Amino acid sequence: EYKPRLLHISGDKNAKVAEVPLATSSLNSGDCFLLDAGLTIYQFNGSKSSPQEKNKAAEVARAIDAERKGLPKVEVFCETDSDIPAEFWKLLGGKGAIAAKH
Ligand SMILES: [Ca+2]
Ligand code: NA
Repeated sequence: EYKPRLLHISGDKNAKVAEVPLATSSLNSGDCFLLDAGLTIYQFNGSKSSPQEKNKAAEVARAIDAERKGLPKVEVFCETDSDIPAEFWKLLGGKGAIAAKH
C-alpha cells in the first residue's frame, strides 16, 4: 500500500518496531523511524539512536522492499544530516523541532 505510514524503532539494545502516528511530532532524537511512503521508504536515524535500532530499521526496510519485489527506493539519513529530503518533512506534515525523547 502506498498510503504513507510511520514506523518507530525503539528499544536501544533490544530493538522493536511499531507503527506510530504519521506526524513530525511522533519523532524523537533517540530512536529510528521508517517513513514508509510506498514507492519510497525514508529511514531517519535519531542522533542518539543505537546501532541495534539502526540495524532493525534497515532490516524492516529491506523486508518491506522484498515484499514489494524491490520496487521501492530507500533513503537513509541521520537526524543531523544537511541533505534530508524535503519530501520526508512534507509527508510528516512539515519540518519542526524533534522531541529529545519519546
Ligand atoms: Ca528497492
Ligand atoms: Na533509542
